[PDB]
This record gives sequence, C-alpha cells and structure tokens, in this order.
Amino acid sequence: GHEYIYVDPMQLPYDSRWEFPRDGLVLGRVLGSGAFGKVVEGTAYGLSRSQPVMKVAVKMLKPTSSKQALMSELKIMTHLGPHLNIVNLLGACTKSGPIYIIIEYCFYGDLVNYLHKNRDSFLGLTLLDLLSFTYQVARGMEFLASKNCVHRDLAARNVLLAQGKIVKICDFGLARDITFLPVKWMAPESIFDNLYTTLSDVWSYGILLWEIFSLGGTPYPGMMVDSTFYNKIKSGYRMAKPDHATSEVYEIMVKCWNSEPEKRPSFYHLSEIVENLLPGQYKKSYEKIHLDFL
Ligand SMILES: c1cc2c3nc(ccc3c1)-n1cnc3ccc(cc31)OCCCNC1CCN2CC1
Repeated sequence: GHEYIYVDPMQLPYDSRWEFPRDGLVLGRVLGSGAFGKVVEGTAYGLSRSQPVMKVAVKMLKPTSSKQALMSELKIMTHLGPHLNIVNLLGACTKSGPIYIIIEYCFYGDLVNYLHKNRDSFLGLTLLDLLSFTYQVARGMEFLASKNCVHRDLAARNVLLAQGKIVKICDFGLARDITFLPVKWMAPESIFDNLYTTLSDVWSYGILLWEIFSLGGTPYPGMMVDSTFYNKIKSGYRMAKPDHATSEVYEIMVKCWNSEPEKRPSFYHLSEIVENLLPGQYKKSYEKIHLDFL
C-alpha cells in the first residue's frame, strides 16, 4: 500500500495565516515555565477584531535543540484544530527572530493554584466543580487522541481555567504525533521503556484526578524520585485514595493505573463514566457551550 501513507504534521507547511507582526506584541511578566522555555504574559494589538488590545500568553524559548521543538509544538497546535477544553492558538511570530507562539490567556490560571486558593471554600469550590473539571479534561484528551496526539505532560499545572469555569489543556512541546520529564505523572512503560501512547496519558489523567481530589496535592507526597521510587512503582505501588475523593472516582484512578496499558480506560470510555457521576443536565449545557465556542 505505497499509495496510502501517514501524513506527518511535522512535514506539513506552516500556514502564514498564523503570522503576527512582532511589533504588535507587547511582552510582560513570566507567567511560568514548563519542561522547556517560558510562558509570558502579553498584550496583542491587531490580533482580534473584537478585541483590538487583547491579553495573551506567549510561549518562547529562554535565553538558555529546542528551537525546532518549539516549531514542532506550533505545528501540532496548528493542525489540532479548535476545541473548548484545549487552549487556543491565536498566532505566532516565526520570521526574522526567535519563535513566539501566541496563545489564549486564561483568567483563573492553573487548577493547582485555583484548587489551593479555594481550598477552605471546600466545606465557592464545590465537589460538582471538581467533577466538571474531570469531565472536561477527559473530553479534551479525547479530542487530542482523535487527532493522534500524545500530550505527554497532562497535569494540573497544565490544565487552565477560563472564564465560565471552562477548563483548557495547555503546554504541548513534549507532545508527539503517534530533557527533563514529569516522572510522577508518567506511566511505567514510558519511564522504563520509553513508550508513549494515549494510554500513557490515561495514567497521567489518574494522577491528575488525585491532584484534583486532593485539592492541589503533590503526587507521591514526601517521596523523592529515586531508585526506590521506581522499584516500588514497578512492583505495583499506587497512591491511596485522596481525602476528598469518592469511591467511584478513586476507582477511575485505579483503572487508569493498571500496569497493562491496554487494560486502562479510554478517554472516550472515561468520559461516559464521569458523565454518570454528574447531573444529566450537565451534558446538555456542556454541549451548548461546545457548540457556541465553534
Ligand atoms: C505552555 C505552558 C503553560 C502555558 N500557559 C498558558 C498558555 C500556554 C502555555 C504553554 N497560559 C494561558 N493562560 C495562562 C495563565 C497563567 C499561566 C499560564 C497561562 O501561568 C500561571 C501558572 C503557571 N503554571 C503553568 C506555567 C506554564 N503554562 C501552564 C501553567
């Protein structure tokens, strides 16, 4: 079947429709950094018609092999398409200078900080909210898997909250189409055998759920990543139920942490389960928003 081939998004051309004048972008504070580079706050003039002056986030390499990785990140983002639970690419500065990737700025920030600041409220922040976040992330991950994308860095730091409490997944760069790494979120196959699949991301989703239902807790609390950590996880060690987690959600985590990647639940499958855990009215409202967005 030489006539049938795989279209690598890395070999596809860059549509210049995404180019933004570097003189139209004002850069500001460092919002943060992931595995590589940094994300800074910025103001863009002329990117949106509705908003002539719009606040944005900019992914860029730090002053310190990464340039093309950034370009690849741009490429995957360009071809992923739009989704409500996936942060949006607004444009890029790729000509005559360092690569700048312009992305949507989310008001409430990352879930980790949100969950932390609204911890005491958890007695604003409500259990239903947590489940909603869980559902939306599952949907966005389903979208990425549909697009044959393995994020490789699913975590609460990379799940953002936009206005309307709509979650957005961010931080590609470690993403691949079917270096320091986020071990406590990585599956055993990925760490020991360098194998990454959608199922590996499912493991990360479980770690994410523990983060959410621990209200911002650090995975494997107190444990330092070392020889013993790996031996334990290899032997089958798994984290215990988080304090604010139901048996039903912990079960989801347990499934996600099966040693057999093929036995872990799919994001499609994961979506339905969480749906049941929430009011059936939720699905409809979600769909409405998910149609308006487009
Ligand atoms: C990679 C890593 C990121 C990204 N972030 C973005 C946009 C694209 C990103 C790409 N983005 C959007 N609106 C934000 C509001 C706050 C913010 C980042 C925001 O940083 C605050 C918390 C820092 N924690 C992580 C730092 C790196 N992050 C994800 C969050």
